Amino acid sequence: PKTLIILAHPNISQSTVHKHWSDAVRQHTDRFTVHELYAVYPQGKIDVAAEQKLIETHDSLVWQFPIYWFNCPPLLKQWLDEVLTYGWAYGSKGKALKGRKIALAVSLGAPAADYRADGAVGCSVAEVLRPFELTAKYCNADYRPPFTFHTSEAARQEVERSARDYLAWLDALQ
Amino acid sequence: PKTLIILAHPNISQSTVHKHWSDAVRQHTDRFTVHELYAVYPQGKIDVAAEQKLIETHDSLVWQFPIYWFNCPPLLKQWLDEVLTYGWAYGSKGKALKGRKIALAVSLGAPAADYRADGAVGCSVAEVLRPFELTAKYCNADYRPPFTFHTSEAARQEVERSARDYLAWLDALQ
Ligand SMILES: Cc1cc2nc3c(=O)[nH]c(=O)nc-3n(C[C@H](O)[C@H](O)[C@H](O)COP(=O)(O)O)c2cc1C
Ligand SMILES: Cc1cc2nc3c(=O)[nH]c(=O)nc-3n(C[C@H](O)[C@H](O)[C@H](O)COP(=O)(O)O)c2cc1C
Repeated sequence: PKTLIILAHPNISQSTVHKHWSDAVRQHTDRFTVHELYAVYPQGKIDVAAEQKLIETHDSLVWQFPIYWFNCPPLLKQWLDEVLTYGWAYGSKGKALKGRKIALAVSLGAPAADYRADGAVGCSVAEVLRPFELTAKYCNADYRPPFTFHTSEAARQEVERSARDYLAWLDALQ
Repeated sequence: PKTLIILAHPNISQSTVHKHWSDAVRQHTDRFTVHELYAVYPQGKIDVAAEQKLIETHDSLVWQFPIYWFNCPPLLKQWLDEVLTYGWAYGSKGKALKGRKIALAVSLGAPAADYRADGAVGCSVAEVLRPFELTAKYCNADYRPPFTFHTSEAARQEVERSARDYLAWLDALQ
């Protein structure tokens, strides 16, 4: 099957990076499925059954989102809590993610130079994303290296380049 | 002023640890203010102005919540994104948290032995909570060591003891 992209962005219209990323991926619907949580669940009423079946019908799983306060948007956190249930994602009968490739595709609003021991943040991007790595590993998934991008003509071209790199990263994952 | 406790638990009624913690703190309303996000905002419509003013009228700030998927409950993440705005919590005019004591009070559903290099999780609790530490530090707050507890008669007594320790930790923070 194809790769399922769980895209969580509270306002993708005002988005530049994720909007470009989303557009690029929707050009190959036979290879990827862009699932926009905020668009599908504008009231936050996640359909667990629907979400789980979507994952089962796909192969690799990707969580795409902007890094807000060194974390994910709220709807993604809710998605994790309500979709990865005991008996499905983990626990005795829960093997839905066992051996499944899981990776993150994220954007950061600070320079990469900041996420270093000698940088303003003092921590690496990997240390920041640890919660999601632990989540995937807990469910016995095959956690893969994340796709990252740190955020106007030249700038616009760079974002376009990132979108192309994202596609390549996606294919590699497959 | 007193300490403001931002308590984020999606179902505190079915809670045992946080329910006991909350009850213990509400015994001293002249020292602490328990602000239950899910009870105050059952529809997720956070009143930013109200939240910010609440923090300004208090001294130390505490975020109390159960660790769900090595992270916080969704409403707390939303709270962080919507309340810590540019010009208030950070940025040129944003000094609302500057020098303010910020700490977390959390419960974990796995033994402490798991959160070690030689444990099932492979990471420490500190590495897990990093996102919140970075958030507080980014806003120039005085991040303090967190209060942690790893989760029936003897068990019930231990939870009661944890509630007492929480109070002591709270006073120390003050
Ligand atoms: C509430 C709020 C919190 C933010 N926190 C962070 C932060 O912790 N680290 C970071 O990399 N960027 C931070 N940002 C910036 C966004 O990551 C950046 O603007 C985003 O990648 C751009 O979105 P887009 O890619 O959809 O255009 C924050 C922005 C907002 C809006
Ligand atoms: C959706 C879901 C995800 C959970 N994830 C974790 C986990 O990452 N680490 C952990 O310490 N406990 C985990 N737990 C267990 C809770 O932390 C534990 O049951 C909680 O502290 C108990 O709540 P109470 O203290 O209000 O009684 C999870 C529970 C649920 C319900």
